Amino acid sequence: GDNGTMMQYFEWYLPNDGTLWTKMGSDASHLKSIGITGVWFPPAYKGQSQSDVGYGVYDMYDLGEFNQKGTVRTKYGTKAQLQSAITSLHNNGIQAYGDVVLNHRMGADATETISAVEVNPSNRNQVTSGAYNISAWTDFEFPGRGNTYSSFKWHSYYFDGVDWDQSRQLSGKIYQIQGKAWDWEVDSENGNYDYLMGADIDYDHPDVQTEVKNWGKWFVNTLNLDGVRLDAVKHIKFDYMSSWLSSVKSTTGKSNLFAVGEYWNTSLGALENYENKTNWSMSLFDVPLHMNFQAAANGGGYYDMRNLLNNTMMKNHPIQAVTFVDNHDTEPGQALQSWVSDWFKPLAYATILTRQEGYPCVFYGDYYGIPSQSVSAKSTWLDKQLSARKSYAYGTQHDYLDNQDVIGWTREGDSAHAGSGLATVMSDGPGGSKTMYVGTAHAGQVFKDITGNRTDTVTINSAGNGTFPCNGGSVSIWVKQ
Ligand SMILES: OC[C@H]1O[C@H](OC[C@H]2O[C@H](O[C@H]3[C@H](O)[C@@H](O)[C@@H](O)O[C@@H]3CO)[C@H](O)[C@@H](O)[C@@H]2O)[C@H](O)[C@@H](O)[C@@H]1O
Ligand SMILES: OC[C@H]1O[C@H](O[C@H]2[C@H](O)[C@@H](O)[C@@H](O)O[C@@H]2CO)[C@H](O)[C@@H](O)[C@@H]1O
Ligand SMILES: OC[C@H]1O[C@H](O)[C@H](O)[C@@H](O)[C@@H]1O
Ligand SMILES: OC[C@H]1O[C@H](O)[C@H](O)[C@@H](O)[C@@H]1O
Ligand SMILES: [Ca+2]
Ligand SMILES: [Ca+2]
Ligand SMILES: [Ca+2]
Ligand code: NA
Repeated sequence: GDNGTMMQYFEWYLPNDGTLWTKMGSDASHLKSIGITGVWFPPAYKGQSQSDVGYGVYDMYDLGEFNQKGTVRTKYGTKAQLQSAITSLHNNGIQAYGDVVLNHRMGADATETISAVEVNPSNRNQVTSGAYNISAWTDFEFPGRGNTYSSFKWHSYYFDGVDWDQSRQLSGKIYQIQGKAWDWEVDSENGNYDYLMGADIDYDHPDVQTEVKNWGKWFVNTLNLDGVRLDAVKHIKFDYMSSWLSSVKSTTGKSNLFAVGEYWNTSLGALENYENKTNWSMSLFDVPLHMNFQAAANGGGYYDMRNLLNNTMMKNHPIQAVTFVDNHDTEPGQALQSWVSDWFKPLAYATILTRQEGYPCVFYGDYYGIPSQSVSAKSTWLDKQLSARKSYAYGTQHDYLDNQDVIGWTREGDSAHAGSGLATVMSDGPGGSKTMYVGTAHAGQVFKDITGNRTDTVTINSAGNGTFPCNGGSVSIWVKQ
């Protein structure tokens, strides 16, 4: 067993040129050489416009195959182009995880007149008006697809709520459809966080429950997926999501189907809750670790690096942790902007890539850069960290998370991977050394900094210890020369 490494193969500000699937296909053998074992690709189905990033879901049966919303292709390309890309990933032994967006729909084909009440955006449980008629965007007819793959049409009675009355056109409102209840169990911020945006799917209605589990089967079968990435799980009835996932595993026979959910909450408690209510059947993005990386990045050297891993899925539930530094939602100008500055980013990526805890995820925005926000590509130095992970980050780990500035850990090596073993050392502050145990096995061997940040070498004494230096505000990853 080789280490596993995910890559989010998109960012928010990609150009709308229908080329991402093409590119992903080409990149397959390159991704294999740098140690990517799995690729998370963005919502592949038709959004409300050609340029939609994917979260403005229109038709989940249109993988850029049908002419709807004025385009055949999605922002990313055609069903044909996606299938070639997935084949190419598979030919290079890389897993394909599809982004699955179940919370809502938008770009309804027409309005329906329906009775609804206003609820309080701070407390969706509290009603704030009498019933009355609104013009709600709840009619999904799918005219360019007709009945190919599914004749299921969405109407008002399949949604719990909307944020727009077309007849009166008012901001700041959340409408609950008459005789509907916000689903449960959901995140309890705003009393009930079932409603986020668009037309909120009612996961109480059992026609919806069995249609969405069919969609699941069709999606995973049609693209031959190894896994799913689940958008907005905090806003979706936990029991249904737990059964949605075991239904798809069962109906497809992919019973080892990988699943990671976006539960966006800075509190480990909330995440633990979601895991408990879903039988630990899926992993979660380590959002608390991301927040810690940001705090250290903005600490100007004064963050207490001993606390870097506190209150994280990485430390506390490593088998269900998907670790990340930044994503499409945290990048500059997006909704959860919490960017990790350039100087700290290598310390963060060294943390998720050289430690035994977590399934780490490399951001496309980091690897290839974000031109629209003047972010350099980090590919040159990331390649060296990914080399460390692929070929050296193996065997017993020893942790030295024991100073405000300088911290480190070692990996002894396993016999399965030749020459394997490393010592990672990093400082949020001035440069220094740590004496750490890499194993008596390595005695007399000479270590180099695979990052290139330092040109000196460390000789391992016969007790199996080295004294490993790093630069100020940098990281060095030491391996057998
Ligand atoms: O119209 C609704 C909303 O849309 C965007 O929000 C995007 C993100 O919403 C969720 O995250 C919320 C957190 O769960 C709350 O803790 C708090 O921090 O607020 C954010 C949203 O502002 C969701 O879980 C993420 O996947 C979404 O991308 C807009 O930016 C909001 O201003 C709108 O209210
Ligand atoms: O008729 C124009 C356009 O109106 C809507 O766009 C809304 C959106 O739905 C609301 O959720 C909110 O953000 O205000 C926007 C203001 O323009 C419709 O949803 C859309 O289908 C329609 O074409
Ligand atoms: O954390 C487990 C993951 O590790 C690796 O990428 C495997 O290839 C994948 O199947 C597994 O789901
Ligand atoms: O906190 C609000 C919640 O209280 C209870 O748990 C109800 O069962 C649920 O339907 C409601 O929204
Ligand atoms: Ca409901
Ligand atoms: Ca919802
Ligand atoms: Ca410090
Ligand atoms: Na709902």
